[PDB]
Amino acid sequence: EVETFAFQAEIAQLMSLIINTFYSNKEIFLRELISNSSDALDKIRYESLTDPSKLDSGKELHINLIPNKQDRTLTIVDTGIGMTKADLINNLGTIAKSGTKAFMEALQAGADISMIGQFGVGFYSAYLVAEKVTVITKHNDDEQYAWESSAGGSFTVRTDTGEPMGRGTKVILHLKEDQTEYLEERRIKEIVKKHSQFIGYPITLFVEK
Ligand SMILES: CNc1ncnc2[nH]cnc12
Repeated sequence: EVETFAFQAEIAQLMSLIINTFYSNKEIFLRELISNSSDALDKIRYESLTDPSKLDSGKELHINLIPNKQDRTLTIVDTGIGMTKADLINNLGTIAKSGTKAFMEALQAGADISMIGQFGVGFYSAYLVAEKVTVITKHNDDEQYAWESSAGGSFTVRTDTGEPMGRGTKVILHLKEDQTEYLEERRIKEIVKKHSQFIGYPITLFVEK
């Protein structure tokens, strides 16, 4: 069964902005999503310090980038803490209502879209380059869920029946037709080296057939 939810008004407004503002420096989406994955990895690492059984669902802590030119998707996988159903519904574990307010005021006071991550809502930068985003996640305390939104004011949550993940989060970006440069291995490596050079977890860029 699929449950459909309305976004809180502030988040709908953040998304509509991101989608409809002119802003050429779109590559920052990948920095923000890698940063989110790094934070999720830090969280499960910290919990495992006093309860090593937290890593029974997977001891490897890493980030994988998977381009797929056939489906026009870029997938970011981490083996971090994952999200419960409650986390998903509550704006993917963010304080997005208050963060959106602070971000929109910073914009009028001379901030630009690339500072989105400082306000805790960097996930939504995915919509600079994606027509739809699918999030598959598994937390130790819950089942595997799929979240999906094409913007337009709603999101869906369902129990995921695909391949089990163990623990972590898979963010699947369905790229806009004119944003396929982010499927190119050269372009991805340029962005990672420019913006994510000092992330403290291995980042593997998968190759295509
Ligand atoms: C966006 N919120 C997230 N929460 C937990 N783990 C993640 N991995 C990537 N994004 C997240």
